[PDB]
Amino acid sequence: EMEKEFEQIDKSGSWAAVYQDIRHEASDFPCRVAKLPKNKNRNRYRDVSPFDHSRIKLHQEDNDYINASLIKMEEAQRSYILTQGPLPNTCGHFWEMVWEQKSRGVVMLNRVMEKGSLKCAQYWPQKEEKEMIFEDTNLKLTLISEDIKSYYTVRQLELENLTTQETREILHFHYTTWPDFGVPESPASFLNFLFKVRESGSLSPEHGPVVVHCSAGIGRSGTFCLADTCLLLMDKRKDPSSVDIKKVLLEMRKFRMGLIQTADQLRFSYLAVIEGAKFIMGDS
Ligand SMILES: [Mg+2]
Repeated sequence: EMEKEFEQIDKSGSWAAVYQDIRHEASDFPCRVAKLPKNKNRNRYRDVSPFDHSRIKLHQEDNDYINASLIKMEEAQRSYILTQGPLPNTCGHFWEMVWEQKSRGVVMLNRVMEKGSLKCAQYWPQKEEKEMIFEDTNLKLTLISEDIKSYYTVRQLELENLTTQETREILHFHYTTWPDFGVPESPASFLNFLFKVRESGSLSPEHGPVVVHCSAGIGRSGTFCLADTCLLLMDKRKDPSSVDIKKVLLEMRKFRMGLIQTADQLRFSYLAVIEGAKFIMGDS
């Protein structure tokens, strides 16, 4: 059982030790496309790269590279794209990926400025009347509406493929209160955020995989996917205490390196899942 395991690690203060076992056992696959010199400026961080086997490919012919990985959770029937926060020069690639992969939601878990540095380009419009045009990928993006809440903001966006003149509606879920340092004191607002994403239909299989990102696409982004998949497996399985968070994390790390960047984040993910188990083991 998982609450038990949490108690044992916390009383022992051995989160750092558990976290290292995961690092040592984590997969390593080649990242050759990402390290090509032609792609050095498509990567925000030199030590965070997509494996070649799970990388998302753009349908461009000159350069198909974007720092983005497809995570396929086959038992849970969930797929996610994890990516870095766009760079000033990759905003057009980012929306091209969203278009090509038929995604319906974008989950953003960082602020554009954190700790006094820029963690992400401003890649969506801020006013209805000032749309954005990505000339390189021939896409137009318009803010349709914006619902600001205390812990998160939901935006409706219209993405128009200027070449074909087709349009789709994208939902942008922006969690705005992740603290600059550490992790949230309680998982309550995180879980409420996660269930709003679920309720929107963005995680469902009639759509392309949801795009999740922070700054590197591995820390907070990993916490989000890990919690969603764990909670889904608890629904599906005959034995809900047969779900091992550590096993699930290692399976996801076959698809992108480094998911969950700190022992604090690991602790927090346990907390989110354990608390979330209450509201899906039958609390209407
Ligand atoms: Mg206005």
